[PDB]
Amino acid sequence: MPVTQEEIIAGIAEIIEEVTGIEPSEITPEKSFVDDLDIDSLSMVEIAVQTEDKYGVKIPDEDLAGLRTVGDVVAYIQKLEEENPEAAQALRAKIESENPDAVANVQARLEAESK
Repeated sequence: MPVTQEEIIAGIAEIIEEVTGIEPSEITPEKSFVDDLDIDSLSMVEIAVQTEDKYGVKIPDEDLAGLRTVGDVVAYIQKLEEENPEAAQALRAKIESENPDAVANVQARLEAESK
């Protein structure tokens, strides 16, 4: 009934495909708002303008500033209400020590394109 995961994952993802024009299934709770989206706070600002409307969730700038990932963009919602008084849907290694990824290897093996 309330705003669930698939809600902020499917509901938003869909919206994201409107502002950023990104794929729905592409959007995941592992996003970083930018690190992933790479659209910046420009489009993201819209996705919210919608999500915060379509449903009416509370995610003002005062919070949009903290929101780092979907899990955070979600918690801020549910948390506000009362669903999972733990951390959010992703956390898996101490609260404070949040990490919506679950790394398990090394990096520094990526490249780039550049104009």
